[PDB]
Amino acid sequence: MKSLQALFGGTFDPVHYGHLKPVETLANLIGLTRVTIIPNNVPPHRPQPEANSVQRKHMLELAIADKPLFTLDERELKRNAPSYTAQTLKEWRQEQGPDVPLAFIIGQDSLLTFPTWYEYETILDNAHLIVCRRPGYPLEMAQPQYQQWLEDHLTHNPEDLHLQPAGKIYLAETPWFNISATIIRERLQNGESCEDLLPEPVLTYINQQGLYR
Amino acid sequence: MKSLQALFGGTFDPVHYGHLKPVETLANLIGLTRVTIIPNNVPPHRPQPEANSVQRKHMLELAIADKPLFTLDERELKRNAPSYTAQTLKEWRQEQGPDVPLAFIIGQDSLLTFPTWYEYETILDNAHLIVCRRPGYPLEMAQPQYQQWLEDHLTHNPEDLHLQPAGKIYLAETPWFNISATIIRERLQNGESCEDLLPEPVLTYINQQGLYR
Amino acid sequence: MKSLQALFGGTFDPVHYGHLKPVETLANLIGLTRVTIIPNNVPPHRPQPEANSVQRKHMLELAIADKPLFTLDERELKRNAPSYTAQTLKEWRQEQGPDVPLAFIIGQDSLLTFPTWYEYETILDNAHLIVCRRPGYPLEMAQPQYQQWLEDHLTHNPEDLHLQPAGKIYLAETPWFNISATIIRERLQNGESCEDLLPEPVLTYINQQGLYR
Ligand SMILES: NC(=O)c1ccc[n+]([C@@H]2O[C@H](COP(=O)([O-])OP(=O)(O)OC[C@H]3O[C@@H](n4cnc5c(N)ncnc54)[C@H](O)[C@@H]3O)[C@@H](O)[C@H]2O)c1
Ligand SMILES: NC(=O)c1ccc[n+]([C@@H]2O[C@H](COP(=O)([O-])OP(=O)(O)OC[C@H]3O[C@@H](n4cnc5c(N)ncnc54)[C@H](O)[C@@H]3O)[C@@H](O)[C@H]2O)c1
Ligand SMILES: NC(=O)c1ccc[n+]([C@@H]2O[C@H](COP(=O)([O-])OP(=O)(O)OC[C@H]3O[C@@H](n4cnc5c(N)ncnc54)[C@H](O)[C@@H]3O)[C@@H](O)[C@H]2O)c1
Repeated sequence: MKSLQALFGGTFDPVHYGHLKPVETLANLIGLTRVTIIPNNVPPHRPQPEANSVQRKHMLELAIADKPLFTLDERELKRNAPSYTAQTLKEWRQEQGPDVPLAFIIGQDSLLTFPTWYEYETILDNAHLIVCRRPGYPLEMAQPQYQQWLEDHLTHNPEDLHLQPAGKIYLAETPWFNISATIIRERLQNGESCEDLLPEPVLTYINQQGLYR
Repeated sequence: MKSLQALFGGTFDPVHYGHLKPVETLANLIGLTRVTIIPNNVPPHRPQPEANSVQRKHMLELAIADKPLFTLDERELKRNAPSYTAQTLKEWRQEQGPDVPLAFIIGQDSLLTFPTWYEYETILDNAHLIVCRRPGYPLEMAQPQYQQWLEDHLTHNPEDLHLQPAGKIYLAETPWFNISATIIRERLQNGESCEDLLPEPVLTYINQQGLYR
Repeated sequence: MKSLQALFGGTFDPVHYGHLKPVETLANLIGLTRVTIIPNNVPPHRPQPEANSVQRKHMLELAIADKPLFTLDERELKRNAPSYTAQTLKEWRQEQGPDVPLAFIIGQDSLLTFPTWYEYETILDNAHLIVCRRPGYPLEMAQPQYQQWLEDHLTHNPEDLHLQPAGKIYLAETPWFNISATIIRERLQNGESCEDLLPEPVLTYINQQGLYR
């Protein structure tokens, strides 16, 4: 078993503390020396992002400039066809080999929607799922069958993440943040301060570019 | 519910690691993007501080120059008259509004003396109380009537701090530090090293100013 | 009880993230303002290091240059006679006084071998033992008698480390890392990347010196 690697996907419109901080602590809780962020272009499961692809990428770079834990993989931004996490993870698995523990990080709100993802069942064959807590979201799946799926792959010992290359779901004890890209976009539109919600470099870039206005 | 905001009050004569480190970790444990420190100007529950308001402010700015989590609120500092936490928190609630979760952070030794504070019962109407562990101090209130008050407001699920505006007392699992401003002043008096107890820039300022000797 | 101090010993051939990250997080979990790394030369319990004394020391200074938590103690590299942790801790105890809690940090793999150390029984008379988790290792001593010794000194309350000068063994809940110096040396020799396994500065020095590869 090689060193546990982690990937974190998202649209990040814009990237903010609710995306970053839970993950940074995750690295100290379970042991990650590197987290690859995988931004996407126009995900099917959601409306068009306000900031375009180039701007969202730049904001991510600005945000991790002084945080070596993070790096970017632009495969989904450059992909000509739409991307699917099941596909990106299949690829990562082939590239890294069968002995590299691999984990895909999501927030509690995305775990609730996981069973609706493209070929979701294949994801656990290629990687682990590490879920970060989000305040106020239900902890159990909406439907009984998907709750069973969850319990079927659930582990309470994060050590398991380092001992197998994939297959486990772990609900990490990460910090809570009542922060969303939506609230930030609206605060900016309303002329309310976002100073304590996302990196200064990102905020500054947002204002320089006139984004979300 | 907006983002949980935290306040950290004290005299800081001088600010040292026992003040800062528990709060820095607290931010990563429960989710704080900003902690506003509120230094007072000669409080009623203790004698005059040796360093004056200008010096303690300076030492705090030196201690947090590198720590973006922190910012200062000099409302009690620049005020010559006596200040009371209950009044400060009442003002904070009025200013921030009813939907902002607000927490006032204190150490275990301060929790034990909490029932003697000016109109202490109004504090939980305006904010939550986050208590940082301190080695050696009792965990239970001296008098049963106050242990009951503690028990009636306690929560073991820090997520509560993010879902209600105020009212809970949470005993956080923060790092322990056998450090106090008194030990620091006394060691300086005996010409014993205080390296490892507070920031070097703070110690430098102290010697430059001739403070505590 | 004065402030709890910690010592971290090892060969570090080379120092990597598996050595540092568990310890850095340890400082935030239990409360440590400083950890003194004690590198050794050619200890008898293991073969001769590939990298030499000055090289391993230089790699340590490079790795901690920007991590103020750490400092180096060169006594075991400068000592003429062979070094023994029991002796180094006896000296520390003598130098620090009887009221400083002292802790020596090791990984689970070393704890398993602890009963074979030179005068191992005297170590707990002089300091506490703090153990960092390591994935895949047995949690219990191989022989019942040493497991007895383990259980007899074991505490599940880390506050104990700050209230007594020595005597307890605490198994800290630190991050896991599938990293070893042996795998690094192999990889470098086979020309494979070691980018996410140890500090960039240390990798650079390794290349400059022609080490391992
Ligand atoms: N292949 C598919 O069918 C499919 C369907 C849906 C989503 N996805 C993937 O899931 C990933 C996340 O998509 P998204 O739309 O949620 O991205 P997003 O940009 O909204 O959020 C990024 C991540 O941060 C988490 N997060 C956001 N705010 C948080 C907060 N305040 N606290 C804690 N965590 C928080 C989200 O749950 C998500 O995992 C992407 O990689 C996306 O491609 C794939
Ligand atoms: N309004 C009132 O009647 C009243 C009465 C007492 C205190 N207070 C307020 O309570 C706050 C704390 O005052 P103080 O005199 O104790 O301030 P202080 O400067 O001594 O300490 C600041 C904070 O650090 C905590 N702390 C100190 N050393 C610590 C350590 N080693 N580990 C963990 N925590 C540690 C203290 O308990 C306190 O909450 C101030 O805002 C003060 O005004 C108000
Ligand atoms: N005095 C004696 O008789 C005696 C006998 C054996 C060892 N020792 C001492 O024990 C200390 C450790 O020696 P070593 O040979 O194991 O040093 P090392 O350089 O191999 O490792 C340094 C420390 O890091 C820990 N570690 C390494 N990889 C880790 C990982 N991936 N995750 C978590 N922890 C990890 C090790 O267990 C050890 O405590 C040294 O101070 C050595 O002198 C003393």
